Amino acid sequence: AEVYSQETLAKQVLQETFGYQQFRPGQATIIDAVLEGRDCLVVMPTGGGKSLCYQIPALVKTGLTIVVSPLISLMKDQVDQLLANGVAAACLNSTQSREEQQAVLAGCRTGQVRLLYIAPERLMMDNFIDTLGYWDLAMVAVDEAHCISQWGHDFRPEYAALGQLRARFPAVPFMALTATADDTTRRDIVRLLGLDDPLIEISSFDRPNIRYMLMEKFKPLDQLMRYVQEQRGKSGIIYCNSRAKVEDTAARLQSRGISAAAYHAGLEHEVRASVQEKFQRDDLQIVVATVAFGMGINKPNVRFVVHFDIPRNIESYYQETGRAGRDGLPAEAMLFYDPADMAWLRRCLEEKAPGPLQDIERHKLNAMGAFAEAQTCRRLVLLNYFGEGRQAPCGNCDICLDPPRRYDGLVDAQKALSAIARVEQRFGMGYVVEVLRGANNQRIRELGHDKLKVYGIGRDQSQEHWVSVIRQLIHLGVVTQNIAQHSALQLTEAARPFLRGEAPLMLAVPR
DNA sequence: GTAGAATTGAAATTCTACCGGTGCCTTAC
Ligand SMILES: [Zn+2]
Repeated sequence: AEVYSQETLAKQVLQETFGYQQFRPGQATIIDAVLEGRDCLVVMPTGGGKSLCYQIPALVKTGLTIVVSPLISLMKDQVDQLLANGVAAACLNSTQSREEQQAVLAGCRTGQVRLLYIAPERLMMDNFIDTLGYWDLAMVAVDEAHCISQWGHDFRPEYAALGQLRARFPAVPFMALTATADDTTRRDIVRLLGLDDPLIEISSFDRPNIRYMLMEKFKPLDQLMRYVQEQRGKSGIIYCNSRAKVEDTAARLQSRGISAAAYHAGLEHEVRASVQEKFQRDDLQIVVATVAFGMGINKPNVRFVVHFDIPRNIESYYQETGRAGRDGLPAEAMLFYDPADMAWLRRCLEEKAPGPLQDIERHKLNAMGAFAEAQTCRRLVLLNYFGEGRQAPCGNCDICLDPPRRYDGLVDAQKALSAIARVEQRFGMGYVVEVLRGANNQRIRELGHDKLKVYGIGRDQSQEHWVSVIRQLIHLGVVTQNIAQHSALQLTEAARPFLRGEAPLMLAVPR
């Protein structure tokens, strides 16, 4: 009785303001829970109107809905769309004049405004919280709610402070929405936001039109160039883990004539805006970017997402690869993997404060590395990482399309390990390989490694082959590459039996 | 002192840099 009357009102809003006909599966349930006064956590990795989960009940309820958003540009996109549908929406941010802000605040006070978009830093100021007490507050919705967990612990602490708001207003329902959240992030959102036994609704993470590919990184730039050229004019994004790398890569692509521009947070806001706008207008083919190029990109025809450096966790990977193929047509995610890049990230993590937070981050990084090293379907790894049970392989990932192939690697291991032995475990990868292929430069003849027996024993095979062999022995735990001594290749206890070679060994051909 | 890109006349030689990254808010004691 009381719950269907609510849903009836919601349906009319769905029709009258948004112009849709029927609720899809799951929508009515979330919307009803919110109308019934319950807290909600909505995880909709799919698409494409999860904003409706709060906008519709904000238009049925009497009072103001506050929507917390991480980005001025998001605030503006959503307020503008609501204004186009005739809804009294507004926002507050620092690019407004004071008199503009005052008029928004008076609108909230009078009930003219129905939805107010606002950043947590403004919202969580003590005095602002006090002014809210006097408004008629119907709901609080936190968009891109993964930011609570991903930013609230360090980069933007007011994201973690929103629970204080929750306790100040126990009678107003709170809703958190996100597209990417593993179990850890979900629990972190519930905790930090103080959600009270929330309805949790999680839809599928499957993107069947995205093909997940990985390529072992040997000649980064040449492989990237060859890959970009094979896209033959297609629109795409190339992610790197540093501003510098983004500038270089951008430049070096422009050199070869490719429509590419750099995008990162050290560029001026009018440049970033132009790059994004161009990319959207299809006036730019490729954006080369840090994580700054991200939220609030509604470009439906991104055909490839390249990770030139492996991301810091699977959620970032999922979210970034997921910008491809939003129109439903074949798109490709392509990861260029160097294990050394993992070691770099591991190093960055275990420099900061020990404890539970770092163990979570280390776990999530480690999971990213396991996805990269998997010899099973990539999609099975992703989907199961997110708690979506599946066992059948996808047929549309690099492991499924080109299965791993193993060979007797015993002899190769001997050569590589023996070569590392002879140089007394004081030299890096590049050097040890030079030795292996019998290629003579000054340092070989100078140090006298051209007379050694192992010198040139692997000249019959490429430097790519030996990098893969050695990368594999590091992964197996036979060889270390401790940054401690400038990434010198050292042998471990497990080296011995292979070096004498009665312990058998399969290796994999490189990807 | 490694590593990858670029430079040299394909393997050797310099030549670079050796590694984070995300955004709100700025209303003076
Ligand atoms: Zn697969």
